[PDB]
Amino acid sequence: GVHTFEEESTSPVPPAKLFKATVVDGDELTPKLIPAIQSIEIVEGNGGPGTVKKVTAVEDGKTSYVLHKIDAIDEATYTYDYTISGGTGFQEILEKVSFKTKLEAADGGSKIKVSVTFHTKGDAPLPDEVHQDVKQKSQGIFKAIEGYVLSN
Ligand code: NA
Repeated sequence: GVHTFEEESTSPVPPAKLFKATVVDGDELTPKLIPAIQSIEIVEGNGGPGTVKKVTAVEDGKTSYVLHKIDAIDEATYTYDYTISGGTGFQEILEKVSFKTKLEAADGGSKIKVSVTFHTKGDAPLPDEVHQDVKQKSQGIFKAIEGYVLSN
């Protein structure tokens, strides 16, 4: 099953700066800013398309690993597409979640365009709680980084 949503939002942060913090420096900043996220390490690749990363998260004694694949990256157009999977036992209905992200200049800051694709096991629909939990975590991580840029 394939379930698609789009979100548009703004930032006061200009796109180059927002792209560098979110995507180029995301592996450095995310474990530093999000208590629950222990580490982000390269499993395979050179940081270009096809690169797989392991994100280690701990909450309430419970340690979980989601894998993160780069599908596309282009710094000139602030394009970053990636796929999240793994975390066995964590939210069982998802095979994988594909993000397409793009930033552009608006009024001295950024316009942020996100497209997300939830891939379910075998034609299941997308539960509300799972969509909300994935949206909250990805918005939360991007905003935490966005706030960090504004705080320096
Ligand atoms: Na952390």
